[PDB]
Amino acid sequence: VKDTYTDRLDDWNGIIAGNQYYDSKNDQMAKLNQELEGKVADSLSSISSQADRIYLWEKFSNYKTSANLTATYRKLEEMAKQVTNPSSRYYQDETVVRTVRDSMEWMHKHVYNSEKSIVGNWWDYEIGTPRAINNTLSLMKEYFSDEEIKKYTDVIEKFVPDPEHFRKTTDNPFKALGGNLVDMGRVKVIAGLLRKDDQEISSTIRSIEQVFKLVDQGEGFYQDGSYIDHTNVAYTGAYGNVLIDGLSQLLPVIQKTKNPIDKDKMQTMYHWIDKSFAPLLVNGELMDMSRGRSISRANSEGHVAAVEVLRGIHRIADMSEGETKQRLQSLVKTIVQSDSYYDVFKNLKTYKDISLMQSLLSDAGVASVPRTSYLSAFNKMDKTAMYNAEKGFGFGLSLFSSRTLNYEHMNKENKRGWYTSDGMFYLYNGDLSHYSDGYWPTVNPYKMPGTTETDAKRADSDTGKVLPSAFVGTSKLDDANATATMDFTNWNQTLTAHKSWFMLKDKIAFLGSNIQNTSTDTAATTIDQRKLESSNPYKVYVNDKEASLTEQEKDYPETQSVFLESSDSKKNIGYFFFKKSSISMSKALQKGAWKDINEGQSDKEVENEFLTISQAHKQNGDSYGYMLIPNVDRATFNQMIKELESSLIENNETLQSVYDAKQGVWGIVKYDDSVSTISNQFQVLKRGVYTIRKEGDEYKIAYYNPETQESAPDQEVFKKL
Ligand SMILES: CC(=O)N[C@@H]1[C@@H](O[C@@H]2OC(C(=O)O)=C[C@H](O)[C@H]2O)[C@@H](O)[C@@H](CO)O[C@H]1O
Repeated sequence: VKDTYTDRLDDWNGIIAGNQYYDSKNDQMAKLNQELEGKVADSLSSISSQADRIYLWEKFSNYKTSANLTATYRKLEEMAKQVTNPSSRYYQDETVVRTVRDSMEWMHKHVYNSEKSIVGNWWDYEIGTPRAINNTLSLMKEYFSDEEIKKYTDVIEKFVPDPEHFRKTTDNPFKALGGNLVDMGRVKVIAGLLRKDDQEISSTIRSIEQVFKLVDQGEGFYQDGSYIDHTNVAYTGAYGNVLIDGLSQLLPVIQKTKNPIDKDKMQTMYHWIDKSFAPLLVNGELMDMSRGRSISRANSEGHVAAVEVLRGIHRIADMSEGETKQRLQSLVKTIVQSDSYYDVFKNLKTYKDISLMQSLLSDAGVASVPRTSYLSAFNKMDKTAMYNAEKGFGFGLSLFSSRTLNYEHMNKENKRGWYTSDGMFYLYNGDLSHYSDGYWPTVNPYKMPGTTETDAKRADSDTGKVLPSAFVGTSKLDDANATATMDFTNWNQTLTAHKSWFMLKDKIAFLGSNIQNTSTDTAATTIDQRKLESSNPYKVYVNDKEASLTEQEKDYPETQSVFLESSDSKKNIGYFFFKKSSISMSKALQKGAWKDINEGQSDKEVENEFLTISQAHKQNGDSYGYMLIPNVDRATFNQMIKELESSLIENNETLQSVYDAKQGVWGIVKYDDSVSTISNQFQVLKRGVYTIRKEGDEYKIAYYNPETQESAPDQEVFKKL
C-alpha cells in the first residue's frame, strides 16, 4: 500500500544504502558497490541447501550464540541492497529475491520469533537483529506483502515493545539513553513505519527526544563536553559515535512524519559537535581514551572510528542551514583534509555519504582552514584534550577518579586495558598511524605511557574499578595552558603517587611525587612506549650524545635529556629531566594478536617495534619530573632545555609546580591548605589545582578544587606579595 509510510521508507533506503544516487562512473561509489558484490557473492555460495538444512550459514550456525542471529540477518541486508541496485549484477535477480524471502521465513520458523527468549546477548535480540530485519524489509518492500512485513516484524515488538527500556523481557531491564536510545529509534521508528503503526512511531520519537537533554549526572552528554555511558565510563568515542551516527540517519525521516522534533530541542546537537566531538579529533583520528573497549577491535582503529563521527556531523550539516551548515561543512572538510593517513572513503558505507563528502571536498565555497589551538578539560569524565596548531601536535590525558571507571572489559573485549587511565598520556604528532596498524594488540599492557605501576601480573578476567580518591582534575587557564593532578593509588592498593601534569602551550611537564610501594614487586613509571615506523627511524640521543638502543634494556644513570630525532621535525620527541634521573631504554619488536585482547578478533600474529623509556622507583618517597617537548629539532630542543633550567619550582608530597618563564605562566598543584609562596611573587592558599599567568603587575587565575568540582573567589586562593 504505497502511502506516507512507504514514502518515509524510501527516504530511509536512500540514507542507509542510497542506490538512487549510485553512479558507475563514480570511482568511490564503484568501490563500495564492488565490495557489496563480493560479500553477496560469498554469502550466496556458502548459504545452506534447503534440503534438511540445520542452519543458513555454517560459520554462524550455533544459534545459542546470539551474535550469529545478527550476522545472519546482516548478510540478508547486503543482499537486499544489491537486488535493488540497478548496477549490481544481482539487480532484480530472481534467485537472490527468493533467497532473502526463504531465509527470512526459515529464521522466522526455527530461530527468531515471538515464542523465543533471549539466549546470549540481549543486544542482538533487541538492536542488532531488529535493525537488520527492518533494513532488509525496507529495501525490499516491493518484494514482500504488508502481511509478510508485519509477520517478520512481530518478533521485534515482542522483544522491544517499550521505546523507553531495553531488556524488557528479562529479569533486569534498563532505561534507554544515549547511543542505545538512538538505536531504539532505528528499531521502533522503522518497524513502526513498516507496520504502519502511528502510536509506535509517535511514542518512540517522544522517547528519543530525551537524547537532546544535557545531564549533570549519570549517562549522557554534559555541559563541559563529557559523555558518560555504562554508568560511569568516559565514552564519547564509541557510544557517542553510535548516537550521532544513528541519529543523523534517523532525523531526516523523523522530521517528515507527523511527529517532527522541535527545532529548539535539537539545538544541543551542535553543542555535542563543538564541545564533545571536535576536541577529540586530531588529524582525522578519534582519541582512543574516549573509545572504551572499542580500542580492541582491529577494524575500528582511531581514524576509522573518527569517520563514524565525521559522517554523522556531515549529515547534520546537510540538514542544517545558513552559517550553521557552512561552519559544520568547514569543520568536516578541514578535519578530513588534514588526514594524510586514512582514506575517509574507506568508512563511508552508503552512496549518499560518499556523494556528500565528494561535493564537500570539491566545493571551493566551503572554507577549509587549519584548526586553531584548543584545550578541553573534560572534568566530568576525567579526560583532557590539548591541541597546538602552531606546532601541530595533540596531547591526550587519560585519567579516572572516584567518579569514573578506569577501563572497560566486557563482552570479552579489551582484556588488557588495565592501565589505560592510570595517568596514561597520548601524543598525536606527524605519525598519524601511531595508535593504528596494530598498536593495541602489540603494545606492552604493563607499560602504558605515563603510568606508574608495579610489575605484578594481571589477569585478563579482571574488570574495571573506580579510584578511591576524588582528587583528580584539570584547571584550565586558556586554550594553551592547563594543569592537572591525580591522587593515584594502584589497583591492589600497594602503590601510590601524586601525579601531576603541566600543559604549557608547546610542552607538557610530568611530575610525580610521594611514590610509595608496600609490595615486593618492583615499581616504575613508563616515560614512554612509542610505536616506531620502519620507514622513518629515530636517531636516539642521551644527554645530546647518540645512543644505540637494543632489544635488551640498557641503563642510563644521570640522564638530563633524551631526544628522539626523525627526518620530519613534526615527529621529534624530546624529554628534559629537571633533575638528573636514572632511566632505562630499549627498542624491541613486540608481537601479539588482536584475539589476545578481544576474544572475537583474529588470532593472526601482528608485530610492531616499540621504543620504551622507564624510570625505576626503588625507595619510598621517590619521584620523577620531566618536560615532554615535541615537534622541535635537536638544536631548538637543546636551546629550550637551557631556558627551562629553573622551570621546576617544587615537586614534593604537598606541592608540585612548574614555571614557564617565557609565557609568564605557572602550573600549581597543592595537596593541602598550607600557604605556598611561589617565585617570591605570590601565594596560593588552598588544596587544589592552579594555572596562573602574570601580565605586567596583573595576574590571571584559574583555580579548581577537583573534589568539590568548584573554583573559588580569587581572594580565597590567591594573594600577591
Ligand atoms: C558502542 C559499542 O561498543 N556498541 C556495541 C556494538 O558495537 C557497535 O556496533 C555498530 C553497529 O552498527 O552494530 C556500530 C559501532 O561502530 C560498534 O561500536 C556491538 O559490539 C554489540 C554486540 O553485541 O554490543 C554493543 O555494546
